[PDB]
Amino acid sequence: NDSILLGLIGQGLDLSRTPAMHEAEGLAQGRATVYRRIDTLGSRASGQDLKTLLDAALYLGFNGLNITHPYKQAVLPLLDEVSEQATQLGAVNTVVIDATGHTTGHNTDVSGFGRGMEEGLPNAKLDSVVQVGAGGVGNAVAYALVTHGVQKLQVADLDTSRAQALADVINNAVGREAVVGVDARGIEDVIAAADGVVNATPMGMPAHPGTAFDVSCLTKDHWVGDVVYMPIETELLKAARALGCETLDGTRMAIHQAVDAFRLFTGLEPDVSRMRETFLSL
Amino acid sequence: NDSILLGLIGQGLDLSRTPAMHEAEGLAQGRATVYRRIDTLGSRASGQDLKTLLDAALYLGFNGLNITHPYKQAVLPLLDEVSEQATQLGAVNTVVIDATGHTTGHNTDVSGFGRGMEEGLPNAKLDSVVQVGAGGVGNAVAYALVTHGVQKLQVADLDTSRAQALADVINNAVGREAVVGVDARGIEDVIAAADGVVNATPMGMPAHPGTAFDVSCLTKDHWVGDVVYMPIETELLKAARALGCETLDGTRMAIHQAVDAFRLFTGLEPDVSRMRETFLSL
Ligand SMILES: NC(=O)c1ccc[n+]([C@@H]2O[C@H](COP(=O)([O-])OP(=O)(O)OC[C@H]3O[C@@H](n4cnc5c(N)ncnc54)[C@H](O)[C@@H]3O)[C@@H](O)[C@H]2O)c1
Ligand SMILES: NC(=O)c1ccc[n+]([C@@H]2O[C@H](COP(=O)([O-])OP(=O)(O)OC[C@H]3O[C@@H](n4cnc5c(N)ncnc54)[C@H](O)[C@@H]3O)[C@@H](O)[C@H]2O)c1
Ligand SMILES: O=C(O)[C@]1(O)C[C@@H](O)[C@@H](O)[C@H](O)C1
Ligand SMILES: O=C(O)[C@]1(O)C[C@@H](O)[C@@H](O)[C@H](O)C1
Repeated sequence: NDSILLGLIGQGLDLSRTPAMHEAEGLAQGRATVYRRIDTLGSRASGQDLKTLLDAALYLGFNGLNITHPYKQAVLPLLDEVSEQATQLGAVNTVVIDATGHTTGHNTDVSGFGRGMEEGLPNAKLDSVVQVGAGGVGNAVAYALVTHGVQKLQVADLDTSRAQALADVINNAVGREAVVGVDARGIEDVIAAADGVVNATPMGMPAHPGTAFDVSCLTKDHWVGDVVYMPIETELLKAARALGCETLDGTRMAIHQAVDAFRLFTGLEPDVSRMRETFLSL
Repeated sequence: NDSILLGLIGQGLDLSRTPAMHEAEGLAQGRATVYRRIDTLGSRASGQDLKTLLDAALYLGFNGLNITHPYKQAVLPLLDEVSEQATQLGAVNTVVIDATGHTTGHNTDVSGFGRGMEEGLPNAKLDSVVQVGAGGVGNAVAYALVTHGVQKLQVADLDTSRAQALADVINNAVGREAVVGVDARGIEDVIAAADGVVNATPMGMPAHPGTAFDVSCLTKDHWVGDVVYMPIETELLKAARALGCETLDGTRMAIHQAVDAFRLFTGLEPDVSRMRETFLSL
């Protein structure tokens, strides 16, 4: 029943649901678990370099870390080993620390989004998909999409260069032209012709109300996904559901990234329903 | 029910019972608790400076640390505040870390030994006591003795200068000549005339079998204490008990230092019997 020590290195972490998910699941499996925010905007860790914080976790007996913005790319060269997916994406969100201090990076944003597709869109047609948004989250989402059956992914971002950089990284990772950058302007016509669309922008959040594109381009035959998890039913997903579309809400990725990280950190098989219930309770 | 994160910085920590005591008591009070060894002889922390390790604990959300050999003196100048007792002794074994990272040093070896006297020797005559051993543990024990009613303490060590240094520190701390260094050679005659004697040497441990002085100097009217806690009944305490002496075993200090540290770390009132039972179970 050895206790488990985890943390999350990033900025602006107060509202994260990840600590609670891991603390509750460890306890449910008979292992007292501490999961600390390590917030470089906060009083404890501000001003410290990522390496200092990583090294600190090694010295003081952490079993694992998650890594979030702005450190998911910066962390790679600091680690002893990086999984093939995280290496090719160039982004790590999960660091397993061995008993004796060795670090291995993984990306459970990718695996978590993919699991969400399996769990919540098992029958979705995947030939042609549009993703709007090529930021940090979007990079993992795109990789997940094209490794879980999407034949052609068109990625749009207001910053065309972000979309093109994403496409290059993912296509190299998978070894085919799976992703094409397309203009954000006129994206509705591209979506109208596709099988599905995923929002990977902040649109739909309380501080970013609305949608990333005009929802009148949707049809009843589309499926629609959203990375936003608060609210769970974004304006986009409401519009999709009104037409009878299958929808994939952002909680699936948010929960499954933690399920998969917990498994990697501990070697235990997480109970998905318990972790989901923790997430929804917050 | 916020989780609690603690650790112990020192060398050669595998057999410490302190982590288990704190982990169990936190859990018993409804707070998942991790207490990590931070062992500078081990794979995680070896080669690191004390300041690096202290700073690490601040950054990564520790609520407290214990400090053991060889760092109890070295830690003082690294802390924001130090209690008056720990300051005057020049040794800290407990560091409370505030929510926002401020450190306060305390010495619960002193308070713990004193509590052990109250708990286990409530009726002991304290006019004249001999202590054999003026190492690290001995410094706290001597301070506890003379602040919990001992009028004259004679301290002997094979290294006379250690005993004399101890006497100077304690006498300055209390503001009277409470302690006198005396020769180890011939200590039996000094003990014979005293009310009680405390072993603060390694003698009695499995790897240091025997006693620090010839037990034929004891009488039925003496009380006898020992800092050794494994075995609980040292050869010294066996000899004392055979005469009908009251005895103070080393587990009292070992438990109470943790009781008092837990209170300081958490603001919760520890259950002494639960912590004692954890200690004895290991
Ligand atoms: N479900 C989860 O597990 C999870 C985890 C973290 C974040 N998120 C969500 O993901 C969202 C995106 O996070 P991020 O870190 O990638 O943000 P980001 O700001 O780094 O990237 C968002 C991208 O969207 C683009 N964009 C904004 N409006 C657009 C529009 N109308 N058309 C095309 N592109 C547009 C921006 O140019 C930017 O590159 C967050 O706001 C958050 O709501 C979800
Ligand atoms: N009960 C507790 O909470 C607790 C905690 C830690 C250690 N301990 C015990 O305390 C013991 C002492 O620890 P320490 O760190 O002070 O050790 P230390 O080696 O630093 O000090 C022991 C001192 O005893 C002296 N000594 C040895 N034999 C002697 C003798 N025959 N006569 C006079 N002096 C003699 C040595 O010269 C030395 O200065 C440990 O061996 C351990 O068993 C108890
Ligand atoms: O829940 C969060 O705050 C996270 O930062 C979200 C996402 O970035 C994950 O990859 C991290 O493991 C946890
Ligand atoms: O139990 C231990 O290992 C300790 O190191 C014993 C003693 O040195 C105490 O002061 C520490 O708090 C804990």
